[PDB]
Amino acid sequence: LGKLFFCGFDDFNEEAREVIQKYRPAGVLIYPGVLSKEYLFLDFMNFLSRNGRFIVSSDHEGGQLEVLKYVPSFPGNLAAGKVDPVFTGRYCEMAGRIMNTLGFNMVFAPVLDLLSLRSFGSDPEVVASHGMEACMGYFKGGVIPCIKHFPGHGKTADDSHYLLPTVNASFEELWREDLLPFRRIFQSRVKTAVMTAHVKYPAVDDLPATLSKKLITEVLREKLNFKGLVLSDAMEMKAISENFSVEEAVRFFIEAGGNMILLDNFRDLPVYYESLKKLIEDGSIERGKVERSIKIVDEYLSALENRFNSGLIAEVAERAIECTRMRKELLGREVVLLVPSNTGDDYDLIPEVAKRFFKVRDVIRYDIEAGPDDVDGELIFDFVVNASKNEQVLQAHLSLPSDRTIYFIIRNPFDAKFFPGRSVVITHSTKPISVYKSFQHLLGRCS
Amino acid sequence: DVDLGKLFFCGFDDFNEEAREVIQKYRPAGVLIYPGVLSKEYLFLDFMNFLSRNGRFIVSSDHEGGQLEVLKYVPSFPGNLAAGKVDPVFTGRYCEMAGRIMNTLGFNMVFAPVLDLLSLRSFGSDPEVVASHGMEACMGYFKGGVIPCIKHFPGHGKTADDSHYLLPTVNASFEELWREDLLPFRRIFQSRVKTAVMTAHVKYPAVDDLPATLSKKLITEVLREKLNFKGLVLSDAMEMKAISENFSVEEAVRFFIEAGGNMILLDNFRDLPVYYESLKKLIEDGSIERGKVERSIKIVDEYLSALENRFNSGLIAEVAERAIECTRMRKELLGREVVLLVPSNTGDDYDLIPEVAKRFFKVRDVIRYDIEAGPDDVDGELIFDFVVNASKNEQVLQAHLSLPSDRTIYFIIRNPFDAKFFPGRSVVITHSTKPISVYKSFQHLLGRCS
Repeated sequence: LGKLFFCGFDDFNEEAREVIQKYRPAGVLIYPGVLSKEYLFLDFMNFLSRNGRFIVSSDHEGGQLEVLKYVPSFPGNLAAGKVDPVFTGRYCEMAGRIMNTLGFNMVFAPVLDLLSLRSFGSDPEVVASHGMEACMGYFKGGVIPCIKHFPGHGKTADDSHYLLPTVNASFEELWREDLLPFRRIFQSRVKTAVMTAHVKYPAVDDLPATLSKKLITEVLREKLNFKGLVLSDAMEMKAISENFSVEEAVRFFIEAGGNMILLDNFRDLPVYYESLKKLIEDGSIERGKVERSIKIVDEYLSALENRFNSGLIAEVAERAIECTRMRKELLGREVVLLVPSNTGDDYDLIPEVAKRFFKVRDVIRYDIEAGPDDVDGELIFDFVVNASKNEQVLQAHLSLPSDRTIYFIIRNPFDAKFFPGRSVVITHSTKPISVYKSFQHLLGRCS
Repeated sequence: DVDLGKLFFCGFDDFNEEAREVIQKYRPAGVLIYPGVLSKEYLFLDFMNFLSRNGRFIVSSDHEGGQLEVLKYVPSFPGNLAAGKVDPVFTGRYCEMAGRIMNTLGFNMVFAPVLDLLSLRSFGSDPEVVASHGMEACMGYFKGGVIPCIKHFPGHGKTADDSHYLLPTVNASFEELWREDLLPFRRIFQSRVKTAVMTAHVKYPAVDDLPATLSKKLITEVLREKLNFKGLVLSDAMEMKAISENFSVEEAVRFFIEAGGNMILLDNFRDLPVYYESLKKLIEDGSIERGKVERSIKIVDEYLSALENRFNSGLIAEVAERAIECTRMRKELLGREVVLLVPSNTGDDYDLIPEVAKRFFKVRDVIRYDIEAGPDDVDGELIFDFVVNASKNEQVLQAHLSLPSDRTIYFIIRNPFDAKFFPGRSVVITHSTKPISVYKSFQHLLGRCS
């Protein structure tokens, strides 16, 4: 049943690994919380490559919403709308190719919402041609597009994160305008997923579209003949969470004909998960719908097997680390960090990475050409660079208390020769993922 | 003979009208893009767009992974030393990933892998380890869509000296170079991966007096004959002190080409005319055999043809270019000093507007205004109002409209509907807050809008 869930990860840690392993969500959305720390990102991809098949997605639309530094920044849908739609296709093929190479297999784009920066324009036809090119391009590049937000989010000024918005359009107006690019895309039979809008359409129905059996079954499934994968926008968003209970959102969305529940926080997965299981057991959710949902998800999952996973990098970092035997009991103490003064950016990043793994009492930035001034603490991490320049530098390093000092030889691994009888870790790299992996090793296999 | 540009590979630390002039005048076959361009994405994209329109080029970077990383698009790698500690397959996978990304951006060569022995950028001391990881690297880059360029022949590892500072020396005998430093090079040459070879600006006294780059013994007797490499051979950058403080330009050119070299690498496109003219002189006074220049041109053309690619990230530049709209502008106002009114901070885009404007206009001041308030009144010889949400209320819109209509240009960079609220005003619409779009709006302003 984890298959009816798509979880956003704003961090990656033992809690995230636990949730994923216990509930087996089928979908993974990676937030800037992870992407902005490249070591976390890479290690997350490696983890996912080892724990089954996932749909792996981002919100990298281009233009206004950009979260992947790996994709060149793009003017956005509004500028694209002004231009020959082939260009939109080329942009999405480029973007998709890059994403796919990293390990992504889905993107939550294009936006088909009409303009009344993230929109292709006012003209429904323009939005149709650019949205089709975008879905095709993304797909050609190696990523499944997800069009959003059905039936059209464009005619409200209000934001679904803040309140439940309202679009007053008649159904005939939605059909003629807001729904037209969605319709052209389904009629052209380009492979896509669909995301729903947390928006109320009062001239049509009471429920937000995410929760509306009329909007999802009668309009999307039957009138629009879309039989593919349907996702909620993130359920925790206030448009839903402040007007319906978790149980109500689960029931309505699934009864409405929805397939995957999008959570913006993986930690919320247990509540929602259990909620789903409960609603199935007391019969408030038709089992046939959950089964049809699971089948659709299994189709996409089988269809998405990527040959590419940038987590290979994490792997290299992991396997290039060497350690002497480490005393387990010292690892719970507070650490003083001795870090080469500012390859320099790598050094600047060491404290942040260390803080994930150990309590830190302070950070001392030493001059590599002098070596560390004398210091003491419960546990000392000396991040050794250029230890052998002369005897005075080397003895600056060797004077530290052998009993509670760990030498991380992060540049020239030959400096390791100069530390007999000492606790020594060799990383063969100054890069954050290598430091990260060296902490893992220290707490893990080295003790 | 209009093809002598094929014998040049030029580094670009900037992209500008001089760069287009040199490229169009000399037609160098090779383009190496430096951080001066790569760190300014609007520049990088506009350069790629320029390259797509001006013929076939070999386009390369120094993105090795590890210590030398210049492409933010490629995820960071621990580097060759860490890689050498691990199953070489992981090296092939990284280079395939990296190559796939590079090829998508529009690159078709990478100046990697380093096959120099360790005595961070090396796979290690053990020649066999270096050989297997180097082969994996070449195969990976190649699978990914980029032609590798192995370096630095015949091996740079056994010197403590740096070619940017002086001419280093490796004392190894040829029997030792053959057994060790050359083993990973030999491994690549015995495969069927297409590769280029870059020479080392290093002297091997037990073997020859000349830096390998300028050594007929090392490039013809060893590389062309003993090793049977018939592919593309490049110098390391000729301007480097190891060469330039010991040889004349004319000597560097003569020796390298007479040595069996094919492409001369310049680390500065602005050096292309001197070297270029030098080449021509040496060809006309017969100091360079025509047959060699011709074989060289043949080799470069074969490589060029091998690159038939569908990907160029310059399309982004193109989109940015075509989405710009402007009212007619008075050419005569454009040489004045500009006062910039920039939203206070998408936020990072606003921050970048001054840098971009400075390439195109003299800038007298930069004022950051509040979008919910609009600009305080100001005056200057030319005012650029970078308009965001002018329609919030009347007080904002009138903050914007108070500016002197005669010498204010309105850049409507978010909501293009604001354009309605500036009748009779000089107005430019970008449809984007992005640097490349702003860059293109300045170009259009100075170009087609006048």
